[PDB]
Amino acid sequence: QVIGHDQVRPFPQPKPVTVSDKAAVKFKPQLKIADGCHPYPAVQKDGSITGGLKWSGPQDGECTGSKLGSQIYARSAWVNDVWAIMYAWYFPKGRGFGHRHNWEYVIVWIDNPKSKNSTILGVSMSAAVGYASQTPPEAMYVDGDSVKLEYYYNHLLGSTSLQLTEDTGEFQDLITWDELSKLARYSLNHTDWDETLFDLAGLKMPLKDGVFQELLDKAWPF
Ligand SMILES: [Mg+2]
Repeated sequence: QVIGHDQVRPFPQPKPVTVSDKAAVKFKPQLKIADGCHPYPAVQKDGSITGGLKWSGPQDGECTGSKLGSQIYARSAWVNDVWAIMYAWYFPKGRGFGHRHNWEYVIVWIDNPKSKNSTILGVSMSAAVGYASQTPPEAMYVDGDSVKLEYYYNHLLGSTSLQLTEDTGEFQDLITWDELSKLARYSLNHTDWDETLFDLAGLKMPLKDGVFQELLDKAWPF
């Protein structure tokens, strides 16, 4: 069930059909890698999951990107009359000393996914302190409908985190929660990504059942 990180095959990004999928594609964020790994696929169609990378401090030529591509994930829901799109990225390891595996996320809060004029009302993310929310995001941080984020090491908090940025970032093929295979969805609901005995690394998969809704309520920026 566990396969090499550099061998996990991403899902292709389908042409979106459902209202939920169309909105998730429309508002796909972009990601600039300032520090650490590029994002990787965590799971493939048959449910096999990535083995990630052991933490081994500074290393040249590890996790710069899979030969098979990359991935970004999204799950969406109505929260207090606002449509929340939570995007998540997986990385094979993460600093802050560090750990195998990593997850980061950005929530794009929009008014109405069904509207041709759907609009970003807010953004929240896995920031170094709190969720670094903006309601709405400043224009300098948004490229069209795409929020610009940076994956970085915050050296004051000692955390691997996301922040908004003016700089252009990279896009990844999007697979939405509803369009995952049953097997892949099971693996993401059920895998423990934290190797510590007492779960101290904060490595819950942010889109999974019983984390997803709770995170949306915690991050609520309005
Ligand atoms: Mg982090």
